[PDB]
Amino acid sequence: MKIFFITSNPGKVREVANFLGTFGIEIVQLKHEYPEIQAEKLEDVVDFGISWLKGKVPEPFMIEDSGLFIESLKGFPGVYSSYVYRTIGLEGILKLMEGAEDRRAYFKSVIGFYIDGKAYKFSGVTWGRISNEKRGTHGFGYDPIFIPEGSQKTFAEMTIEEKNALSHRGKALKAFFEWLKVNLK
Amino acid sequence: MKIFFITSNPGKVREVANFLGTFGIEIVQLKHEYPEIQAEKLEDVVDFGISWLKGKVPEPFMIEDSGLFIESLKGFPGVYSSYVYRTIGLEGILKLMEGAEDRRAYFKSVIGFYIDGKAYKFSGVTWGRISNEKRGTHGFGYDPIFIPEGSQKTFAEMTIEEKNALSHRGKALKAFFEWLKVNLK
Ligand SMILES: O=P(O)(O)OP(=O)(O)OP(=O)(O)OC[C@H]1O[C@@H](n2cnc3c(O)ncnc32)[C@H](O)[C@@H]1O
Ligand SMILES: O=P(O)(O)OP(=O)(O)OP(=O)(O)OC[C@H]1O[C@@H](n2cnc3c(O)ncnc32)[C@H](O)[C@@H]1O
Ligand code: NA
Ligand code: NA
Ligand code: NA
Ligand code: NA
Ligand code: NA
Ligand code: NA
Repeated sequence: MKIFFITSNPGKVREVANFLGTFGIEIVQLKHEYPEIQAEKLEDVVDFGISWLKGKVPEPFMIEDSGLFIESLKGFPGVYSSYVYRTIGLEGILKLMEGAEDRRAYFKSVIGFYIDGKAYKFSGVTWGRISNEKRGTHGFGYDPIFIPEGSQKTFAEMTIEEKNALSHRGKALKAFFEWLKVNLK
Repeated sequence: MKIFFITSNPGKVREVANFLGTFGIEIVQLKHEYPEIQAEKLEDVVDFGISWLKGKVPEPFMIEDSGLFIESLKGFPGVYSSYVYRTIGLEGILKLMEGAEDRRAYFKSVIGFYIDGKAYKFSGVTWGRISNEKRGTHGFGYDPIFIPEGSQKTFAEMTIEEKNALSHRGKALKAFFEWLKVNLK
């Protein structure tokens, strides 16, 4: 089937297309700006986005909201991961984490899917830790400073395939695909 | 006249009431949660808030959205000043500004007012610099680390009256009051 991915993030598109493409699903990116509310939960941002987008973009469509939540920073940047990335950057995160030994954090991805007048959500979480310095040139955003649990390499040191197998987005996609198999045969 | 101030911030209420009270205006705080969109401009957050609140709260009513925009941090925390304050706090800002000599920044306040089916906005901006350490116990939020231009004391070292005479909120209120004088006699 064909799904329109409403996003401005090219990295997210590659990861989604790579994952679902292997199952014959066609992903077409569509950069259509939509309202993102300030909220504590990525789920709420997605709900609002879908409600606003319905009737304005082709169907079926999907959107995604994700963030990096750092323990020693009380969850920051979280829902505002994008804004923080564009302002203080990875250097800012590292500066804030200077000297800290508890570098635990988690990435969370929430995918929203809309089809036949109904909305559905899928999520995935991957805990890890913030590295001491930037490492790797693959991926995007915070990938250079995030090491998923059970791995020595940062997301930036992995191929798209390796990242999808361990990331928050990969887990959300797995849940999404399992739902498609039993519902949208 | 009586105005309902839709906010959860007690500091903002004291400052607004103190300012407008001197002109016989009654301010009644009403904690009614309303959607705040993610945006680049405080003005957009206010527009959305008013559009959602109309018909849900008594009239006339006002809301306010403000933030601290730090130059060396590319405007951060800005529109997300509240979230940042609750997570990394003043310590986070100081840590990020460690060693920096260009500590310029500005506070901006945008007040939205709704009456007789129409919305109106008023704003004020006050440039200053981030101090090297926390100073003062008056005010709220970032007051302990913000020194308005032309002053040696941080907002936290001033009385409500002294702060209103120099702050972004005080300027927005001045514009708001001047508008009331010529329109809502
Ligand atoms: O909202 P769209 O249009 O989909 O694209 P976006 O870049 O704005 O994506 P979000 O608003 O949902 O949150 C984006 C931030 O989260 C971070 N992020 C999300 N997933 C990531 C991943 O897999 N690897 C590294 N960083 C990621 C990234 O640094 C971004 O600045
Ligand atoms: O939105 P309401 O319900 O009115 O209350 P709020 O606290 O959430 O206010 P905002 O969302 O508009 O942005 C709040 C942040 O901006 C900062 N701030 C705003 N005005 C300030 C002032 O005059 N002095 C110090 N900090 C201020 C403060 O630290 C807050 O965390
Ligand atoms: Na998003
Ligand atoms: Na977002
Ligand atoms: Na976004
Ligand atoms: Na506000
Ligand atoms: Na706000
Ligand atoms: Na707010």
